[PDB]
Amino acid sequence: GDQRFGDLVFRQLAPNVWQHTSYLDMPGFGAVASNGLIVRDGGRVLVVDTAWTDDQTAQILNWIKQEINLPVALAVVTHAHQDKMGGMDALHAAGIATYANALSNQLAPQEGMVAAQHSLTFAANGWVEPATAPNFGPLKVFYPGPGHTSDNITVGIDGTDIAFGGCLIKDSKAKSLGNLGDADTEHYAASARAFGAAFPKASMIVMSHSAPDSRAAITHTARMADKLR
Ligand SMILES: C[C@H](CS)C(=O)N1CCC(CC(N)=O)CC1
Ligand SMILES: [Zn+2]
Ligand SMILES: [Zn+2]
Repeated sequence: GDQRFGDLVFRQLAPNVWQHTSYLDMPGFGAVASNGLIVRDGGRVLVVDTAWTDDQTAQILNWIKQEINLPVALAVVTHAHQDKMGGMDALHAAGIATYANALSNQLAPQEGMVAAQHSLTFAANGWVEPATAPNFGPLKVFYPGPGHTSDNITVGIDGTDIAFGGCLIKDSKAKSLGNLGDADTEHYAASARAFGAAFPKASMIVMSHSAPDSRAAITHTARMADKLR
């Protein structure tokens, strides 16, 4: 099921949904996988997260051209770390409109990232303010609260059982919560639980650093995050 395309891996998760995986040899951490999503919505393609680098992100676009052959209407990125935003310049060079949490765009320079072109804002209940996410099709964007980072956002795919937790959620057998340098230790557990409650019917939880898992990923993540309080 894992289609190798250069140094990247693509896996179909549902009829109109694929996971993209790219790797970076991070000193002290090994060759770390990061996952994002590709969604076909009718005659256009929507991307969730870049790869780690511009070159890898350009290869995502190449794979899309070969396997889907429809224009990429937009990309949404889920926080201002390199695994999610490292390839912004490649999207811009391709003419693709980009979106991130306003706070991700604010943080991007100090995090070493290029900001997305458009800023999402969120209602008090966590759902994106719809005027800031126009033409998002089946992508349902939710801010669960600060957790992995202050700016982390999540995305459900309407018409599927899939919800994407990004770097907020770890798999149900993960040994730790990973990179906590920017984490909100007080609020992480509640934010993880809020993601689960926003997508109550999602049975396939996609995450940045592990293969897709069941809903046990959400409760295991929250349990690990309980230990940070
Ligand atoms: C660049 C990313 C931004 S989340 C990062 O800081 N990582 C270090 C921790 C590592 C944990 C793991 N191997 O699952 C994931 C990659
Ligand atoms: Zn991160
Ligand atoms: Zn990450």
